[PDB]
Amino acid sequence: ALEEAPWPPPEGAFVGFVLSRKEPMWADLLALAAARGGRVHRAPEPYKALRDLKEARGLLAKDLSVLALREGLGLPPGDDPMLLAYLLDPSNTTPEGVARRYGGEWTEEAGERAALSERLFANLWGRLEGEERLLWLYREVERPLSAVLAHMEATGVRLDVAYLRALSLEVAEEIARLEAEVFRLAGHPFNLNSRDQLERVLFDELGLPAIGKTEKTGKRSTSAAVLEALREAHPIVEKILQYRELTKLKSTYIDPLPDLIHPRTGRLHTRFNQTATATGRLSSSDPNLQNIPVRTPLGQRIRRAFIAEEGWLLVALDYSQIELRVLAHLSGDENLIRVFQEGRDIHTETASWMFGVPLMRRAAKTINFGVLYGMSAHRLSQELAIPYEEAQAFIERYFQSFPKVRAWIEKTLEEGRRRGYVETLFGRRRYVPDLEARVKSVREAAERMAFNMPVQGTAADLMKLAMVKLFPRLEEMGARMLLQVHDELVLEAPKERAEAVARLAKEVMEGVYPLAVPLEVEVGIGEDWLSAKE
DNA sequence: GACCACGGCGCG
DNA sequence: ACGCGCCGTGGTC
Ligand SMILES: Nc1nc2c(ncn2[C@H]2CC[C@@H](COP(=O)(O)OP(=O)(O)OP(=O)(O)O)O2)c(=O)[nH]1
Repeated sequence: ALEEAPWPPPEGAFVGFVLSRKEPMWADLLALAAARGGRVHRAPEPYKALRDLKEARGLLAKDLSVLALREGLGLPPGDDPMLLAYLLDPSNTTPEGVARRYGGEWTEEAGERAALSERLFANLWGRLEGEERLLWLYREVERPLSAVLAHMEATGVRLDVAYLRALSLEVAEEIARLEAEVFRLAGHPFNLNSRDQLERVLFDELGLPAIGKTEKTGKRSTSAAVLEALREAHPIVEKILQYRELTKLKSTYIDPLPDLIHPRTGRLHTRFNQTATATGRLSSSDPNLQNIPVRTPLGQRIRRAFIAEEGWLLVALDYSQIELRVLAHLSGDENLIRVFQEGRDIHTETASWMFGVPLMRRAAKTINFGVLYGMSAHRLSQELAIPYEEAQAFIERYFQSFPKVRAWIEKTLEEGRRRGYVETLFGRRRYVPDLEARVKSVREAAERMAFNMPVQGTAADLMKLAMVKLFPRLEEMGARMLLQVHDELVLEAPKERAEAVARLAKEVMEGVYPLAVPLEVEVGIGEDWLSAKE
């Protein structure tokens, strides 16, 4: 810092850069700087100076690296103080917060940013000393991962624009039809997009019972859950739910996506955020490609839009019940571990209401998804369509079949209260203080956040590690990693190597880290994201 | 134009 | 009575 010294910087310096916007793929490089040995180096011309650097180290290294790859420059990201802070406390998600917290100030000048990166790393890195397990995550997962992610953000994914443009016109017509029908029943036109106007119409201008109310402002809710219960109580309801689906997918996916194709690449680029979640998961944004619809017919039509480059094929890899398996391993429950040991499908195997294996099943498929979150009979009976206590009775059979689960939940909650945090299999930790709150609702909310983190975070660790190990193997085969959706990966491979890439990636993922239970991966190849599954 | 809270909903 | 990001609305600055 302080002493201004001419560019270029000495090797191994901390970089501070300024972008016109957050998205590195769309951002103009306004300023570039570096700091080292107590010196500040401000580049005369940012874009040119980019060539000098050998690797990116400093706050938000990956982003600068992404922009570098955009310009043909092979500039890999390295140390990033944000990554260290994220490992100390996953609540450290922003440079504004991190700086303020560890001896600095997040500015709009590259030099002060570069200097902030230098001292911020010194301090933070010191706080990580002794934390063997965290250091291991930083070196063996986080740091290397930042590079893999940088290459995914720069590669982007191919989108069938004309297809979506056409789908938009068809959906527009169907929306108009539902709009006219709803207005007819309402006896008058209003903003069907306005849940406020909808509330008045539904519960006041109609004999419709208000089931629940909104959290913050306490209005009569018009959530899908509420409307579901009223689907028979009125024709207009079903038409409103259908209107909801269409408008949701049209305004969020169908319309905005085509307009996001990058001019240089001709592909769709998302940002994979590394210090965003409280559990250790990745997040996707601008645009979010981890929530592309798939569960409904209309959603699946949208998913077909994501296609492979010509001469290429999409390879889709999904872990199967990875969080359940993580639980089986974390808890040590034999009667569960031995369900994945025998390769026996849990949902039907845990369909032990009587004996499989084989009738009421899928009621367990929702119990298994449900135990991870700590859902009670209410969310259960409602989503399963059964009496309130024809749901409670269920949940208790579960803890009797799998006692070691309850024991683990109990275990970690106790651990959490004591030291103030919980952790994953690899020692990634999340601080959750409200475990000692005197208000039950608040405390029981903290508890759910608390015992879910180790499970969801461990699965995140496994996927991350699997990506770090899988990446180099893909480069050697001229294949590329496109997207990650928490428990699934999407690769793009040349048709010829497609099947080879598929088999390899599968094994890299199944053996990423052996547990007291085998990890199972489903693999699919196709010209589009949808067909690449099944 | 920007950013906001909110209700709502897409995905794992 | 889990984890995210984005939409339109309604609203402010
Ligand atoms: N984490 C999470 N994932 C969900 C939820 N609802 C749906 N999904 C996604 C995750 C994977 C997929 C369900 O995968 P399963 O583990 O049921 O495996 P499957 O192939 O669907 O088996 P089956 O067809 O027998 O249900 O749907 C949810 O509430 N939480």
